[PDB]
Amino acid sequence: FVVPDITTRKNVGLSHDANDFTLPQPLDRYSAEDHATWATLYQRQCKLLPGRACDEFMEGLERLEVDADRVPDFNKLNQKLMAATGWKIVAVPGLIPDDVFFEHLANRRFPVTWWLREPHQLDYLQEPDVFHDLFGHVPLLINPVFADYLEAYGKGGVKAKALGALPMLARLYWYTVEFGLINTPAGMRIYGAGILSSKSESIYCLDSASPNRVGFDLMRIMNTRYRIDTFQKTYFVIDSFKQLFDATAPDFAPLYLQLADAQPWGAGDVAPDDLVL
Ligand SMILES: N[C@@H](Cc1ccccc1)C(=O)O
Ligand SMILES: [Co+2]
Ligand SMILES: [Co+2]
Repeated sequence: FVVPDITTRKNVGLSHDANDFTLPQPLDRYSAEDHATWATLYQRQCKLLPGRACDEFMEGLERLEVDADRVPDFNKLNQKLMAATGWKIVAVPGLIPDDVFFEHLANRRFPVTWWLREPHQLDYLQEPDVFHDLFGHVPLLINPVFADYLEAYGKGGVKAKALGALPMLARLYWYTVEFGLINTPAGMRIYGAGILSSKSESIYCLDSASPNRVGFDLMRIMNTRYRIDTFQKTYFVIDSFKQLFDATAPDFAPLYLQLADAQPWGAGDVAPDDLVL
């Protein structure tokens, strides 16, 4: 049997822009159970993350006044985010067209899936939800270097799309925004949103001998496959957000064409030039 998925169920009776896929955050659809699920997730992650998340992430939660006890009101958070870095968040139904996603980032708008997983799905949801998108991704938007990296990434979508290279950018996003690590004198820390919202990938990614921790290298990353339904086999480690921003400022066009004819690395491979940490 085919049954409707969670995105379809949650969005019953609601609409989205056929173009930019933005809707007003539907506050009246959050049930008491939803605010409780949020509070449970928020509490779980805030217990787990000290000494694991990078300091900028934890300070962003506080500076943005991300609610501990209910799903946040996006308008309220936006007042703080706008004053910090001129960003805002926009509600979307769930996954959106790539060109829309890029155009949002290019214009300093971060798309956030509005709805929340059900309490039976507390431990893990495959689809992004509001907890993953808001709690995992938004705190670092108050950091001006990281926010400029996202805007720059957004602006690159047009060139990538024109050259059939969106998957090569998607790999860079996955291995930075979603699953990145950042080294510090106090030890390795986490900045990827997919780790920061996870029940236990923050533990594996720092504590396990199993994954590879490889120094960031733009061409390697854009030539590396990833999988979405398993802990990462490789994490890429930056030294600073200023590195994402700088390492990723050259013209990507000749890089895409060189990659377009290469065979990519598997998700668990170690490449001959990898600085392995
Ligand atoms: N420098 C990239 C744009 C980009 C910036 C930052 C991250 C990813 C892509 C280009 O030439 O298109
Ligand atoms: Co639709
Ligand atoms: Co994400």
